[PDB]
Amino acid sequence: EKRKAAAAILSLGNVLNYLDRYTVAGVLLDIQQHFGVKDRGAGLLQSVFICSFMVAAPIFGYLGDRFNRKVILSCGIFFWSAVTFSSSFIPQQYFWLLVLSRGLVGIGEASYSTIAPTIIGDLFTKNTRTLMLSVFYFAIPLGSGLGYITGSSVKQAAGDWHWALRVSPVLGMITGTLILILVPATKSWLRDMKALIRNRSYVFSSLATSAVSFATGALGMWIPLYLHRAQVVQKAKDSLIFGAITCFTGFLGVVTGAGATRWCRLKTQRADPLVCAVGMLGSAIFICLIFVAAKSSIVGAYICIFVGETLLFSNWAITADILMYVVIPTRRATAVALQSFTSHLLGDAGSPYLIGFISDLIRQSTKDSPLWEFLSLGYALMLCPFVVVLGGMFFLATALFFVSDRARAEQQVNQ
Ligand SMILES: CCCCCCCCCCc1ccc(-c2noc(CCCN)n2)cc1
Repeated sequence: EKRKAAAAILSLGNVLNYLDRYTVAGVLLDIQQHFGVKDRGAGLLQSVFICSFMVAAPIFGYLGDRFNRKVILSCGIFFWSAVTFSSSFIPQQYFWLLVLSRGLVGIGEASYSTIAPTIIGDLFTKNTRTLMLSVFYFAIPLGSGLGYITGSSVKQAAGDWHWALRVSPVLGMITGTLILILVPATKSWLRDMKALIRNRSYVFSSLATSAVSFATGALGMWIPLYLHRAQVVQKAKDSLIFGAITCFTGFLGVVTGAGATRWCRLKTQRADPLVCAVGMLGSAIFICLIFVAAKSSIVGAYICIFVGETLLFSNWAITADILMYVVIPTRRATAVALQSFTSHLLGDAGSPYLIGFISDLIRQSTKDSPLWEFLSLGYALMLCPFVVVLGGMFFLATALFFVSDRARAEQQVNQ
């Protein structure tokens, strides 16, 4: 009877996790205008966070099997809450300290988002554990959008950008306490790596997920600032609209992907990768349309964001099924760990920084002006459709081997 509460508390903790992760982004314009840093600064913020997360994920996965998971989970929560709160008081002179703060929050968030799912899965039974793991990943995008919403609302209400970073730890501490109280104290991989690299459909799926992570990171970091620059040159609320859009489109896209796969599985055996490919094509088209619409009317830009976003997440969420079907269950843990690590390394661990770099390089080659700021950010973000198209081609390559590797996987698991 206690398990039904601990799952809810871990889900709320995850909501708060993503809330902080993206409230550092919903307030980006004020951070720049205060610290005086260029686009590469914000790129550095988000890329340092992700590069810390993707390196601290396998470590805290190792320390999860050896020592007890509850105390390390709560230590992680308290750590990233306290570090966010303590970085909310950084002077206008020090920016590297705010970046180091984002790095330490990355470590503290890796601990949680890596160790919590194991406890969720162990607290329940098969059907109910699947239900609860579904609630957890439903709580993911909710917090992902609440990030922008809370950041913008709090910044506007208090008139300062520090408050967006102040208001979350007061819930972080409460959740850490509740997890120390409620959650019960529940009790050679190189060969696997060589075999998985020998695999083909899994490798193409890994590169496709890496492309999706690239596009997701770059967009989710720079879209509010891009839209604000558009509104400025088109002579606050924009991040709020985008937060509502994403908080809806997460669920909407996972449901659309589920419907498409359940509809197409009967027509072709290589359905799921073709579903991901057509979703990638549509998302690339609508993302390319975002920027050409932003120059005229922002409502069309929002429509394009919503459509491209629901076509973007639909394909990535069902990649975990390809991974489970192709990998024999004896190496699934290492397969998913390697896939997450690679999708970060190639994806959103260098994507916000890369877009900041391109924006800076295009701006410095022309006269600085809000018009040119907006055009430079647009041209730099236009690199996202290219990576989305590459992910689509890699999903096609995945389809060209899905049946064969699934057959071999069934053969190996049957014996
Ligand atoms: C534009 C920047 C926005 C930033 C969004 C960042 C996170 C997006 C979340 C998308 C998502 C949703 C669900 C799942 C999932 N995993 O397992 C299951 C259970 C399977 C039951 N059929 N659902 C995974 C990923």
